Amino acid sequence: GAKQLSTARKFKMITGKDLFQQQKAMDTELKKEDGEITDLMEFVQYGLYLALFQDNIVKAKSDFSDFRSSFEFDTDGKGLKELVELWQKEI
Amino acid sequence: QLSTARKFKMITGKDLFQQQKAMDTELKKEDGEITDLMEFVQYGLYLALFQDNIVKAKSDFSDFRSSFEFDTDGKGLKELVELWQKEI
Amino acid sequence: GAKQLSTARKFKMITGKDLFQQQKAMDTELKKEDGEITDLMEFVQYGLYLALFQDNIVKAKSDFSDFRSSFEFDTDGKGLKELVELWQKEI
Repeated sequence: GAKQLSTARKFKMITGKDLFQQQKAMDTELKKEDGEITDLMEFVQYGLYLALFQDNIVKAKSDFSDFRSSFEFDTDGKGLKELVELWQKEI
Repeated sequence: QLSTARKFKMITGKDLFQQQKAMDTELKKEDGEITDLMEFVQYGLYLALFQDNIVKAKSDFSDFRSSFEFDTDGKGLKELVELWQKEI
Repeated sequence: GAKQLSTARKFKMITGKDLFQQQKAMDTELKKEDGEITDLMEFVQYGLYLALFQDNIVKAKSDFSDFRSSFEFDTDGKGLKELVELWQKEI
């Protein structure tokens, strides 16, 4: 009954990009020339973290956008592996 | 703050994650340029983890790129790579 | 500086059993006979959960104690896999 937003939906709301397209991206960023996997990985890492753990999307958007200029972030000690595997319980 | 892999790109102008895929595909090799690759990572990673002044890191790394001489306070690649991996 | 009890220490204070010897137990119980792998896995699961998340040893001890008579427990959605990984990040 928990009628709610999916964690993919929040990710898009927050970051403006589709979560399901991202791992495909991270893959094709890894086979590359002058790729930027670093920025893609941290993008997905922080967006996901926010989609999973920040209930306030309004703030989460603003906070993400900050990181887009500063490139600084924190995810409570949660890496991608860990965050992604959390998100996968919904799939 | 800035992730250590951000610092690595800032210091070395190359993407840390790419650079180990590079190391694998040089291990199989023809004229394995694996030594330059290993030490490029080893030193950049070391600076990225332990030198908080980027202005100095860049130029220390830069010097290394012309001289191939470097130091990482006895810390080999493997140690450094393992430290970095904690944040992953 | 973070002068604290390790989670393996907490695990012993809580369950009376040595965390390290426990996964060796889980291997060898797995091969079996009348292998009591289920109770072993839940012992570690809940024990590790309490070690990583309950600060109050007195209350963890007794929460676990009740688990030993009822086998009822909760680790907040966290399976063993997930719980052991968390702990492995402190080795």
